[PDB]
Formats: sequence, structure tokens, C-alpha cells
Amino acid sequence: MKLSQDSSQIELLKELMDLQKDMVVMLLSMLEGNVVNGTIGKQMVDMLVESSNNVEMILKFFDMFLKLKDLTSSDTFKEYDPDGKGVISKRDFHKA
Repeated sequence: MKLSQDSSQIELLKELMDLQKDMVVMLLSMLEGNVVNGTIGKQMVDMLVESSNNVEMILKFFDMFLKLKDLTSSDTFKEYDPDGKGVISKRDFHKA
């Protein structure tokens, strides 16, 4: 969140994303031998319910960015000002 709230600091954000990807890969490797009622699955869901707020913020961040990617070329934003490159006064962007 702190790195997305500003620009010129995308490298640290990408590295943190890679670290989170490796962490969830480790979680998947932990779960890859589970049963429907596995003890490891119970431990992981308990860890999730202990860290509910953090994973909630992460999922909200991802939802925001995926919905932005979907909306930028959904109804009228891709042909709003088709003269040159993307030229948006950001007021119409906020309104839309």
C-alpha cells in the first residue's frame, strides 16, 4: 500500500510482489499433500483467520487493480479521447 501510494518506487513493489509470490508458493507446497479435512489445511485457514485484516487489504488491492485493468478498456475509456496517446484530464476518469 505504501509503495503504491506513490510513484518512482516500482522496483521495491515488484520485489515485494515476487517475495509474496514465493511465500504463497511455499504455502501451496505445504498444501500439495492435503486431504479434505487435513490438519495442514486447518492450520493454514487458522493462520488466515489470524491475519484476516492483512489478507483482506491484499485482496482489496488486487481487486482494485484488476478492476482498473478491466474498466480501462470496457465501455468508453479506450475511445474517450482518440486523437493521440492516452490524454485524460483525470476528471472524466474519476467520474467514470
